[PDB]
Amino acid sequence: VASLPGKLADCSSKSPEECEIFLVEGDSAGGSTKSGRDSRTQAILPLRGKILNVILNNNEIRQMITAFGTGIGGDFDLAKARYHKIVIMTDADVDGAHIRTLLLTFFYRFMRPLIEAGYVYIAQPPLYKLTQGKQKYYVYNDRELDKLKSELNPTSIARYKGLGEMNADQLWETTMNPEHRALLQVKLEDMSVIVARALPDVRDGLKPVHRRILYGLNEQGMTPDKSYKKSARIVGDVMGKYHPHGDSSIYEAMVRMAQDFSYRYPLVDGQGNFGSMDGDGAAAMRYTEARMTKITLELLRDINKDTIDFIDNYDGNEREPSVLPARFPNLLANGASGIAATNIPPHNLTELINGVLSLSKNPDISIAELMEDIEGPDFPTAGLILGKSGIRRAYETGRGSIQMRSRAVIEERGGGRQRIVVTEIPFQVNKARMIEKIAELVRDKKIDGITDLRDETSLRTGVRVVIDVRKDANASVILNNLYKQTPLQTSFGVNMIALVNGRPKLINLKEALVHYLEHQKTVVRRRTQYNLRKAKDRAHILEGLRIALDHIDEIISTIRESDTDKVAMESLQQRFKLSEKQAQAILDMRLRRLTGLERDKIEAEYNELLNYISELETILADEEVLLQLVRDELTEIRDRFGDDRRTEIQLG
Amino acid sequence: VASLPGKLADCSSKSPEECEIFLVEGDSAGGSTKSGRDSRTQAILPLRGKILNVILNNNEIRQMITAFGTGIGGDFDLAKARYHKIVIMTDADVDGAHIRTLLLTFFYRFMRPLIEAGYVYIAQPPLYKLTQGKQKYYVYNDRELDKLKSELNPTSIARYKGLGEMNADQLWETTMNPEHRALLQVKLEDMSVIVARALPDVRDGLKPVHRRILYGLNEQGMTPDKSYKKSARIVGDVMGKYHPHGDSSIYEAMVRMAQDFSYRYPLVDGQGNFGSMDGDGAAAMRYTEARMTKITLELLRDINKDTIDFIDNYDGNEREPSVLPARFPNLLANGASGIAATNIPPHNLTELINGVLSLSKNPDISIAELMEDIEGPDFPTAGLILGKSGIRRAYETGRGSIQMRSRAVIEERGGGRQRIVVTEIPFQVNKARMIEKIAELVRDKKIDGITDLRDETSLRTGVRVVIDVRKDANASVILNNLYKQTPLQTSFGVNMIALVNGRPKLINLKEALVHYLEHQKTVVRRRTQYNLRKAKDRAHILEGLRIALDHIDEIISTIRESDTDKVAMESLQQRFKLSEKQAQAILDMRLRRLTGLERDKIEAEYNELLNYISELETILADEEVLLQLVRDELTEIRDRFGDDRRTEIQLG
Repeated sequence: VASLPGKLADCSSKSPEECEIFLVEGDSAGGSTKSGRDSRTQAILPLRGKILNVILNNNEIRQMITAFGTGIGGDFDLAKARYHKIVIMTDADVDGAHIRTLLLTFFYRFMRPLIEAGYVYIAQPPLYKLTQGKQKYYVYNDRELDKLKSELNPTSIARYKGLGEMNADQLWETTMNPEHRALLQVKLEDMSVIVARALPDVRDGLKPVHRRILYGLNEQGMTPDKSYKKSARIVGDVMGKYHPHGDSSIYEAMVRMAQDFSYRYPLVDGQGNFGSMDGDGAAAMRYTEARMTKITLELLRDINKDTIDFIDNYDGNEREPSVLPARFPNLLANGASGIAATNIPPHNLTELINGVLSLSKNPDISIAELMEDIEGPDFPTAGLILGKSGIRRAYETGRGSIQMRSRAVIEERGGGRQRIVVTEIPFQVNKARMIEKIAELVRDKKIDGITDLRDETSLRTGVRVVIDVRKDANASVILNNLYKQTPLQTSFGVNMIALVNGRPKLINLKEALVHYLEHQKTVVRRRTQYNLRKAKDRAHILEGLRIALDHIDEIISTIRESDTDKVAMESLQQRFKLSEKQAQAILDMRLRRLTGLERDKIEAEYNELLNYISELETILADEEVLLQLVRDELTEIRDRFGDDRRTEIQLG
Repeated sequence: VASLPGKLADCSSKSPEECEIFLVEGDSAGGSTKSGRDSRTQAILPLRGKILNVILNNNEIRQMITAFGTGIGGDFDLAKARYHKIVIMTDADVDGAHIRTLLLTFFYRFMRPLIEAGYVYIAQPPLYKLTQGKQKYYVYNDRELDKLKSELNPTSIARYKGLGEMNADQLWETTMNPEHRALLQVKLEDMSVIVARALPDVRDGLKPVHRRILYGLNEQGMTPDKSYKKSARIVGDVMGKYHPHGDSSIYEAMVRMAQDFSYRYPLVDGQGNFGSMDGDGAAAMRYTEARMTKITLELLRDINKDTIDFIDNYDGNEREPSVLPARFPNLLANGASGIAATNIPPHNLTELINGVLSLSKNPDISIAELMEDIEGPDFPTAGLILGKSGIRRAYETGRGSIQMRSRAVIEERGGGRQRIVVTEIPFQVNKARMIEKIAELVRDKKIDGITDLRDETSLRTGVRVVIDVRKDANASVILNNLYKQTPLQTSFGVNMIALVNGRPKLINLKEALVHYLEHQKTVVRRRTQYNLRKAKDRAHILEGLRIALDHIDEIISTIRESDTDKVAMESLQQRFKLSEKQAQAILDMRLRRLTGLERDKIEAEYNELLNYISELETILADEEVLLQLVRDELTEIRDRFGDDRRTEIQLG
């Protein structure tokens, strides 16, 4: 029969009219769909999702076809075989509508009249569960959520994202039960978190995996001045608190911020094997060790002085930075790439910072004068850029291809023979892979005069790729031909996209720098506001302890007579006119605070503290004094972390 | 030439005598070996390890051969081609000597005289790094460690386990540098953590992944009475603190303690999709939720009252239980299996506990009377066991195969036709996989009379596998034949191995129960000792506050005059004859403790506390009273968690 024994979940009823078949993603909801359903009349085909990747008749699709009845133009019949309803059931997120599109598109091609008869439904899982206690809620779209929330008689906001979040009987009751359910008929043919979780933030130049990694290292106090911890310690922390995906994705990101050759200003300081340019992998996370770099402390300075807004983590049990204070221009400094739609090259910290300071002095500076500071990108991997034309367009429109060329010299080697010697290569270029191509060319006859080819590259000798040229051969020519047909020259395709005000923008150089400096103003100002506010609160406490201490006799006295902590309280406010807070601070004071030299510690603290409040108001009172702060602090970062440029930009 | 461009790391020197080649595992140490080495004379072949799994000429081996020179009997020459030394370099652990064996064994087969000439060396990485500060240590075997430690003039114990733990220049200096290095020549042909990390502990019946999972849930306060948390939260915690391996291994274990059908007494209470009997997987860990079960609290009760020894986690930054107090017989209750060498079936909590209590009353009870309580295994999945012969041997020797048979009935279905109806199946049996086999038999002609076959199994209807038999056919026969040739009957192979006193033992029933009850005695006694010791300490403090409070006037007085916290201290011990601890408790007392009704809270606390100390000594004073405790507490667990037996053991 049409049964697929062991891949289909068969139903007892035999007339199609009655029967329905759910196409659900295996790992997603398979088991749970199979238990919750009504096996009198409901069938389940849990589809392998990884075989349904990017012919179209694959072992899985073959099952869909043999399960229904029908076929194509060869045996078409809708009046053939079972399931008068086919219900597509997939997750809300990226990999779950990816399948929904693929299942629809297919149907449209081979099973045209399944839609014409309208046997195909999409399922409608709940969308929100709202909480207080014994009063949780199932809602199915946003407009229903305004409705039921604005209603709640005595007065937790959780978005359903995957079907596996749901128990069976809940899947039954909400999504499949002919009674409560509510599906959807299909009629027409075949974006957010994909982007959110992909582009950097213009402000601290990080993507979510990175921010959370760096945040976690901070939250764990893995500072540069304390010993290494095994990477598994960072990865697990991040995985469980902020990034609920494979460790593999997290570790990879962390590894990469730790590579001298990937990052112009490495964010993680790792010990052990972190892979290579040839693309060797890092060793097991339980083996390599890692901590913050000194420079990263700068990415995180002041994060606790209320300078960035924190947001809920993915389950609402933690809090994470929507951004980092990032007190050096990280987006531009270490750049951003990845796999897919942004591409921004690295740059000199010195250059950048000056480039910032020169804006902070004149708001309407054009890329022109900005470029007098920022000559161009500067790669960790060094090497040569070809002109200022690629750079200029990329700084002006935010798009331009830069030509990177390796560093190569021609050396003699006696007996009239010659040698090509590659000291450094272009950024992101897999060296191994290039070596294998140069060699391939030799094999085929596509290039002529290579007698040998060695990758001597080692720590103590840096990059050394060595090409031996025969006697009967010019090397200077062979060299240009290598550029022409090997990664030895590679273009960098500039595409300065990034998150501005939440949404993705394509920024130019200047715009990138402007958005950064405004975030430093924001950050130093918010800091100042926090320090002030934290200082006043403490001084209001000190006001209170002084009063308390000067009159301890009396203080103890009223307390001793007072029956409960509560009457004590009000009895302190009436008698010493202390505020609620001072009264409580007093009550919570410990007898050890009564010793001789402590009273003075207190006066001396209040006295300096009053001055602190002073100079803080002095900053907030005047915006120029506050901007000088931003310049000063940035100048210092520059002096302590600025380095020589590594990449030569030549001209003609 | 013999160069492998892009897979070999070529060396500049050309005479073999000089040259050496390191065979190192890619992901393990590849990148780091390649940087640290001396590329004048050292070559690196980083081998793919997953292709070197369990022909023997594979793409990787082909490289080894083409890299050296030589071959087999076809072109043999040791005087051919480069590398007069081949250095095998692999990890210390399981997957790293696995490769070392495979590389040796191979050599022995195809490259016999490589060893005869002794070109093959094994490398000797350091083994320990000892710490204090600027004084860390590289040692190469245990005997050197006694030597250098027992020596240290002013007076951290870390075992090196993977090469990726090491930086390049360290790998260079310690392991590869002709100078310091020190290798090994090979001459002869081709166990601990594999076991440690595999068998349960007889005591709480857990393996390491499980204990750490359960421990973590406790350390995170994920109790039954607080809401679910996404599994990613447990997995990440465990991964980073205690189990530095893939999340995948951890999640799988956690998922399994949450399945009604896998665990007779589920340890995790999950919400969402946790897979099925047909072997559907759980949904993404960021989607499913989980917490402790009520029963698991029992596995963890008293863990903080110093009842088990804690040990360092894998990096020495955390502490974990070497065992759990486990106040119900978990090993035997939920059993232990896995993939590879132990196999113990589940059992009735009621039975077990009685079975324990009956021992706790007579030490020399034989399996005989023990079995009057514990009739046999009891599977979550229910069904039928075939006799007491399988059970008896397994309880006596610790080995015996038990015959599990599904629950099947034959029902009429009118018009003279019949039906086989499978309500429950044998334990661990993949239902889907069985369905696919029963069907396969029908396809081939190997079995006769099946007209249909359905897996109606659903939540609301439990297991329902339905086999339709034709008119011209006997079903009672067809049924026996199904047992004969399908998982419908499956044997359970009993093999009661477990960790006793650290090392693995094969225990029998009685021995298993004895070791448990002794651990409960240990656990209730240690608890009692902790309560006592914690009670005395607090009473010694209360002794002090009373003195302090009765004379507050004087107390405040001496404190007020005393110049520093230190003189305050000694001035309190001289004047009120308080002990160091009482003096400090006093100094740390807060003024709010001086109110009216607080003095009495203190007297009343001391007074009940004195009684507590009383009854605690009363327990430790007499071992029978302490054993009754163990019986009482176990009786209660039994009453609140005991359930009806699910699996029928028939006889003849």
